[PDB]
This record gives sequence, C-alpha cells and structure tokens, in this order.
Amino acid sequence: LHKEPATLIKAIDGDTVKLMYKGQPMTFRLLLVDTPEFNEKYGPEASAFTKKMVENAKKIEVEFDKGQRTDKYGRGLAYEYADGKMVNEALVRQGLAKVAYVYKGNNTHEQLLRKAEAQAKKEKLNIWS
Ligand SMILES: Cc1cn([C@H]2C[C@H](OP(=O)(O)O)[C@@H](COP(=O)(O)O)O2)c(=O)[nH]c1=O
Ligand SMILES: [Ca+2]
Repeated sequence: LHKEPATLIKAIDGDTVKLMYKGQPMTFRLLLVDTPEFNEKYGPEASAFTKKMVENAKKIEVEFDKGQRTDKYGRGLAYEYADGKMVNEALVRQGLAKVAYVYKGNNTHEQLLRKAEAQAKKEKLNIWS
C-alpha cells in the first residue's frame, strides 16, 4: 500500500471526514473501525479526537487498501494519516473506536488495529471502561 496526499476540508465525526483528494472534495470513511455516532456515548469524544488530530496536522495523507475504494454512499474508504500517524489506529488504541467492518481484500491493517484494541481493552479505555 502507499500513502497519497490530501488536505482537510472539514471534520465531521469520529470515523468520517471531508478531505480534498486529487483536487476533489470527498467524504472519507475510515477503514476497519466504528466510532460511536455523535448522539452516542463517546461520540463527541471521538469526534473531538479526530477533529484535533487532523486540524493540527501539517500533512494529511490517505492510503487505499487492495479492495473497494468507495462505499455504497460514495464515501472514500481509506486509512488516514496525520503527520505519519494513522488516525484509524489512534482511535482504536484510545478506546474511541472498535475494530469493525473487516471485509476481505480491504483488511491489510487488521492485525495492527486488533493489537491496538487489545491494548485499549487492557487499559479499560473509554468504550472499554
Ligand atoms: C467501514 C465501511 C462501511 N461500509 C458501509 C457498511 C454499512 O452499511 P449500512 O449503512 O447499510 O449499515 C455502513 C456503515 O457505516 P457507518 O458506520 O459510517 O454508518 O457503511 C462499507 O460498505 N465498507 C466499509 O469498509
Ligand atoms: Ca459510526
């Protein structure tokens, strides 16, 4: 897999974001994770987390997996990085997302995220408290 550039257009919530990619505005849905909706417990915390991580970064990148690049709603499916640090993994590590929606052929970073979740659960963080 390889990283590609993008720039923030606007934060949305824990697992979606509006980015410009190849010069076009797109809503991205982060691969392999599920954050609570804003309406839910830890929703606002997830959204604040990704809003901060992505607004403070100098360099946003997206990395597509080997499978579908867009979902049925036209959302881009990617791993997002903020100054080299994967937002999808950071959410999981902090107990602000569950590993979820693991489809075959778009699951390159599955084990990486599961290891993060195991550590979040150990530490009883947020969703796991
Ligand atoms: C993360 C992800 C979600 N989806 C679809 C499945 C879910 O369909 P339904 O809308 O039918 O439940 C929806 C979940 O996204 P949200 O968790 O953002 O709602 O997005 C994919 O198709 N591929 C993916 O990789
Ligand atoms: Ca969600």
